[PDB]
Amino acid sequence: WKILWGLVLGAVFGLIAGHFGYAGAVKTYIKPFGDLFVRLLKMLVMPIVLASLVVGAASISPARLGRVGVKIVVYYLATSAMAVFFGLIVGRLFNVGANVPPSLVQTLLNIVPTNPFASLAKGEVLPVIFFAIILGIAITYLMNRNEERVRKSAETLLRVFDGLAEAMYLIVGGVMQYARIGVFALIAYVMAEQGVRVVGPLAKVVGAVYTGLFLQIVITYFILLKVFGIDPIKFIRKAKDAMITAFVTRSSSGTLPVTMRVAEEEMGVDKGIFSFTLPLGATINMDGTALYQGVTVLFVANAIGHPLTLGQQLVVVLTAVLASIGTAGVPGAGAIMLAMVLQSVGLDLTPGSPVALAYAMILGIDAILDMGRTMVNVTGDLAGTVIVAKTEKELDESKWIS
Amino acid sequence: WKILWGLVLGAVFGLIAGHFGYAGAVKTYIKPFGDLFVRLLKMLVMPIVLASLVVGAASISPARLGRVGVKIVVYYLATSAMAVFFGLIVGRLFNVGANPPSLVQTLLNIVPTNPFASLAKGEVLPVIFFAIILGIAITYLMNRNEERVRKSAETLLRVFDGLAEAMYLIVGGVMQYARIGVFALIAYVMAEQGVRVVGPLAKVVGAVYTGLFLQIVITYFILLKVFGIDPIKFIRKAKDAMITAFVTRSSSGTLPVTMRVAEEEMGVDKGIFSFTLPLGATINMDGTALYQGVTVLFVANAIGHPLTLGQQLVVVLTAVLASIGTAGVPGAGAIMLAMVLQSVGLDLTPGSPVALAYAMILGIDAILDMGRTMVNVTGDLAGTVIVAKTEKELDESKWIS
Amino acid sequence: WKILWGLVLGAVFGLIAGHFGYAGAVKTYIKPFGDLFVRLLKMLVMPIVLASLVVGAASISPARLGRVGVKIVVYYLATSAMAVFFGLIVGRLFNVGANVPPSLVQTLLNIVPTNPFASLAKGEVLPVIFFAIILGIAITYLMNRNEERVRKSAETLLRVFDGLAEAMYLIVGGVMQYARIGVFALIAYVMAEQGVRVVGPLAKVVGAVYTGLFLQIVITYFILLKVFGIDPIKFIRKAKDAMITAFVTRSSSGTLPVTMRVAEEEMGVDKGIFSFTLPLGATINMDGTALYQGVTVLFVANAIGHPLTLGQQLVVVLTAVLASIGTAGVPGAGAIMLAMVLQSVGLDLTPGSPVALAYAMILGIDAILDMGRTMVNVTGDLAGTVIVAKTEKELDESKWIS
Ligand SMILES: N[C@@H](CC(=O)O)C(=O)O
Ligand SMILES: N[C@@H](CC(=O)O)C(=O)O
Ligand SMILES: N[C@@H](CC(=O)O)C(=O)O
Repeated sequence: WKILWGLVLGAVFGLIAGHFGYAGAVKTYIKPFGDLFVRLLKMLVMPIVLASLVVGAASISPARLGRVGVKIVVYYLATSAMAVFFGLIVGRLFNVGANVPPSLVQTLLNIVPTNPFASLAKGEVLPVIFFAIILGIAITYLMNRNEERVRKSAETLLRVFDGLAEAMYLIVGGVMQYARIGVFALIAYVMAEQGVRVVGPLAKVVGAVYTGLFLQIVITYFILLKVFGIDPIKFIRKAKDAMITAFVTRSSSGTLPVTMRVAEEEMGVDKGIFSFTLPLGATINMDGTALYQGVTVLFVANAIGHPLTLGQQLVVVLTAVLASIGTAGVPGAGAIMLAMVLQSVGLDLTPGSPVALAYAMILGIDAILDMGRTMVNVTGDLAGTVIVAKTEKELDESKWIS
Repeated sequence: WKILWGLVLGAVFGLIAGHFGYAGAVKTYIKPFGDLFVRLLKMLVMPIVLASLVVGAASISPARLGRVGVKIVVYYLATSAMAVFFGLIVGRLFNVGANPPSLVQTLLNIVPTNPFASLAKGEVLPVIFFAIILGIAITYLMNRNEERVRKSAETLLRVFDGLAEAMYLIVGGVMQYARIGVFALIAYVMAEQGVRVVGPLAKVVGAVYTGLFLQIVITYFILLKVFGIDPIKFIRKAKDAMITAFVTRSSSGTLPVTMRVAEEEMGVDKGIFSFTLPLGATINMDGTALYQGVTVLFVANAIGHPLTLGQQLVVVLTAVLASIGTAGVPGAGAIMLAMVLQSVGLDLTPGSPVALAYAMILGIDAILDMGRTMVNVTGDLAGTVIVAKTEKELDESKWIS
Repeated sequence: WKILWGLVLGAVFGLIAGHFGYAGAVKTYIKPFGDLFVRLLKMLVMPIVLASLVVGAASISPARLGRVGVKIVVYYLATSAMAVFFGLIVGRLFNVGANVPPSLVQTLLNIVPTNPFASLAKGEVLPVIFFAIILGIAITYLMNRNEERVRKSAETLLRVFDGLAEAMYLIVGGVMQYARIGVFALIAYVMAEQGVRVVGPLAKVVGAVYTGLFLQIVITYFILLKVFGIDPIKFIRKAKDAMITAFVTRSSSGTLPVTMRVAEEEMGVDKGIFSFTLPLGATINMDGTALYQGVTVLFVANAIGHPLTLGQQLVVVLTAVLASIGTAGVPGAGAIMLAMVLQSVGLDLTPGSPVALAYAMILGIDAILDMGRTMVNVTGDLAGTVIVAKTEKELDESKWIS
């Protein structure tokens, strides 16, 4: 566990530097090695998505793809709704807040791109997913054609994407060799920057939020995994490279390459499931963001002395799940969509309003909460993949046996 | 003809909704299914162009490509010039109007500065130039004496060949949804502009649509019979692209289905239809030229300054010249119509009522965009069969009952 | 030498037209045939880079790639530093000037792209180089795998890039058939436009700068080439297509396709060296830009009567080499980065001081100096490739024997 050692050592180094006022030295000396690690992984996000979906979709019939697609969507929505429920529980238990819209139809239509090459250039995950899935379905239909020229043309096209997919998986393994320094550098800069703001009432928010994410892993991804027969301890131990990487990169879409490599080289999941459930889940399944939004909504409301009612806590659950899909896999994306959650309950943010000062207080520790959010936003993607794969008999039983 | 049934049923539904003031309900309930249909076809425009040109150009020698290229350009210019002539005839008969980019730089823009940027920016002409020479280079490498170069070129062509067949397969799947997309698209357009066609604007719509109907049956029915191609079979076979262009209102948008129809219903070799269709989708728009001819007289007659006989000839050259300028996007004919009006001297100013007549046309621009795109792709199909017949690339079995 | 004949004939035609005031006719009649030539070559820059690096890197083991990479960087920095030294010598000898910042760490991090498809769309050479090199390294590792499916998938992926590379090399040969008209048109317009501004003190700058570039070729690329055994006369004669093309296109990145074709079809250099040293050198190795900056810094200083001291001439050398990497392979890129060189020595540019007046005077003949700059910015890339190839035994001895 050398990678995990860097996270603990870097946090101590960041706290020591932050307490001694050495944040400036770390920002211009250590961080540049953390930024290189983020850029290396963010580079492989697009090639590993276009290649994996085409090979993954072409390896299974469209009938099984529909069953797998519907199955994971129910899990994604149920876990996201459960995550918001946990957020209200931990927020009320800790009593946070003591002192002191995009079109839904247009968002669905945006799944279908107007230019597949522009979506790759613009770094859009969902439009690429739609184009690559139907490309894989079209490829596997051409391989069943009676003509020999069409069959060989489709095989050559798939081999290019198959060779591209294996190339990216190989590069990720090389990149993670540098992760022992990238993880150490990333956590050191974040700890040094925000090692002081967590002093008073903001500390209760961090404690309440992090308690919810910890409970979410061991009550939602430990009970459901045991129901379907997957060992929870093995799942957490195997998926520690993506959990640590998401805990430093703070971008679920950013830590997509390593999540794909871990899900297939450590869990034995077929390419027809993990290649589809991971990128789609990286854009629509973020339980940590939903749980964080639940706590902060109560924190903002309790700061201005207008706590949510029992009925008001139910409408905010639906919006939090709805806003969860809206958030992208980029750092600091949960605070932007948190405004829509606050406006849903009626707490509009006005330039000098009290609800616009509690919002600024959250943004002070937004990065320290972004770390916990991304840690579980990819764990749910992995946990759902094993659950769906177990029901589809695509799990490799040898990989889960000591 | 289930697809054609949706167009007629949707028009009735749109007229009923528009007359009862239910345009708001259609815009937020029905249009979203039409927008999905447009996005599905617009997605396949770029992959179906890059893959088809490479395979199409590599399947024939460059000598035949030059003969085919020159042959269709003469047809494209002759039909466009004829289309403007029809527009003046129908405009004068109906008595409508009762109540600049560098040319050299445009030609230089055909050669891209970055092939990947052209694909990302959705440019058809720069992609055409790069893909044609890529296909020519590929077919030259396959004739090399070295074995490694020959296999490398074959693998590169098979990737584009597999990509081309994949897009053609996806189009067939998309057109299964066209029974709902066409119905939704025509319903929203009819509901939105079912009231503005009431008075003098109705005469413009009648005069313009008469010209496009006459253009199909006098230009694409006489020339097709001269070269031996049956006109009735051509119209019946190319009804999927005609209907799709009549709802999408974007010739570049309805390029995928036009390619699939031209090869799975007409038996045209990939070396002709893959080249003549995208190039024609950017430079051959007879409906736009015919529409511009009628509206120029309508604008002039509205302000009481009719064009003279000499003034009607200079406006013909500009209309053909402005026809190439228009892109395959909705509402692109009105933007370039300003250049046609300024050519004859009718500059648009906020003070003069010249801009007032221009604004009146924009009110029914979408209802005229539907007829324009309907023939802008028919001419691309009609020219392809004419060129293919002269090149003996037409499949005679596909044109025999 | 028909191509070289057009350059001489076009210069005479441009001078005659410029002297008679016929620059307007040439700009709207002749230049458009030169612009077509530039667009044709600029189109092939990206496909010839992505395809060549992948095939070049996969053809050799990563151990040899590191040795070649380090070897050429030392040559690139040594020649660039030598070029600035020559600029001060010719500038002081001619006595020019008689009358009258981007982050370094961020620039290095920008080598690793965040989206490989966006880098291709945005026309970035260095980010594409990094992605294509590791893609080639990953491909050659997959071909050594024990599995048969992975081996065939990697071979198919390489054959696509191999077929793409040979296609671009074939297109360049076709484009250079038109170069007899493109070179004539390009040089005619430039000569006609700036055939009058070279009259007085600006003529001394052109003479001093062009003397330095001529001396650089015959003292730096003629002594070092003879040391390693490569004939200097054969190198210049063979690499005359790229030298002339760079002398009209005025963009080293623009004249990358022909430089690649000349380096492999006339010098017998393996694809693992020239495909890597040329595009990297087209962005970081510009000796002509460095030599031009050295002369103009003294010219600007001497114009305002504040000549550089002996110590001040050494700090300006380091910045000129540092600013040399900053310049891109586009026309007029040396004047933009020349401001940083002037500010390094203390000569900040202000509208009031005549420092900007001397800078504006240089911009008047910037294009006539851009021609000489690009002529040697690609010669150094070619000269370094043969030197590195000779040490790696990848040079074809048959191509260098009459
Ligand atoms: N940065 C988080 C989203 C958030 O800000 O909540 C992620 O990528 O998962
Ligand atoms: N939208 C039309 C052009 C026009 O507006 O006339 C087309 O794509 O063909
Ligand atoms: N245009 C030159 C750079 C410069 O302006 O000095 C080149 O591409 O090499």
